[PDB]
Amino acid sequence: AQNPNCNIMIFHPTKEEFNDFDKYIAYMESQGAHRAGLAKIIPPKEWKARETYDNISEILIATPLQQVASGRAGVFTQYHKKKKAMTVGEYRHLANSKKYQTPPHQNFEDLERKYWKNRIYNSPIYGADISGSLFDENTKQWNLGHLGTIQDLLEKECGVVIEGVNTPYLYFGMWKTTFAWHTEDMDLYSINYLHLGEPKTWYVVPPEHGQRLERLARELFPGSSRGCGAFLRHKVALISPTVLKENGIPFNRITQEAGEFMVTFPYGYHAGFNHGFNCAEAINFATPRWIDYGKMASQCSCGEARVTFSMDAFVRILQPERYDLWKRGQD
Ligand SMILES: O=C(O)CNC(=O)C(=O)O
Ligand SMILES: [Mg+2]
Ligand code: NI
Ligand SMILES: [Zn+2]
Repeated sequence: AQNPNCNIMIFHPTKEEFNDFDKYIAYMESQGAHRAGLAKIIPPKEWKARETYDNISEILIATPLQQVASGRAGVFTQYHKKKKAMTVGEYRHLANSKKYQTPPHQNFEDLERKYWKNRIYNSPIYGADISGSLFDENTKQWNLGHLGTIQDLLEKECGVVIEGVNTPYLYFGMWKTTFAWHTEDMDLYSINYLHLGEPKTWYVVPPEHGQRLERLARELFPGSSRGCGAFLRHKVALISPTVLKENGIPFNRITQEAGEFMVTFPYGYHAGFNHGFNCAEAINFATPRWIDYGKMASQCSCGEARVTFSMDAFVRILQPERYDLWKRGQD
């Protein structure tokens, strides 16, 4: 069995190997990459996502989210408070202000220490989930706006045509902006490109150990657990690496830098934080190996998690028994 300790693997494809996305994901998996739940892909040196980032300041962040924490330093939830619209130019200025900027630090490790010590005492503002793309239409390789769709994958594997579309999302981040512990909708893969700015640190639990995280989460967030049988779908819970180590939860960590891709694999729980002003683009995708995860994915039916139009059809075709109750949660 390849990669039995489930370590995060880092890949360095040649420009030739960068041509066929599906084939390269399949190569990574042949080397055991999926066992970690997360892989890093450094693009060939010849490749670029676009020519420059000099003209992005007029993109609108219609609903910036202030991320307010409750709990203790290592075990907390976060809620999102909606703020007034601002442009990317305005957001970058705010990220760089004395109130919100990255503190002085020695190295990534010192910054990580400062994150876990101090995150809960601040409420950073995140421009998340903004439909759109920063890839130039002439970038032909690993263009997250030109991938094969999840609906076409299901049609190719299963023979059923379904409604829905699949488009990318932009994330504009600042120091301490946080992504809570989650897997993707319907336990899909995701791919994330860090277009510009400061790094993003990731933590991940191997898929084969996901249930261990869920059991710890039920213990640490006991009211949430009673309210919903899949409350991690709400994407609000944070658990520090110190707490995971104290509870024997297997995980790994890695820092992504500008110009690098990260791929999350089906049922790979992940969480993390941004180091400073940055912009990432991400999208879900599927492969034939996903189908069996999709069929078994937990769902939120308390109604909090409220998800895309396109997820309907996945639940309807792959999880027909769940379908009824789940759409009651959606309506
Ligand atoms: O970048 C972020 O805030 C969150 N991204 C993801 O969880 C992902 O790409 O799967
Ligand atoms: Mg612009
Ligand atoms: Ni994710
Ligand atoms: Zn729920």
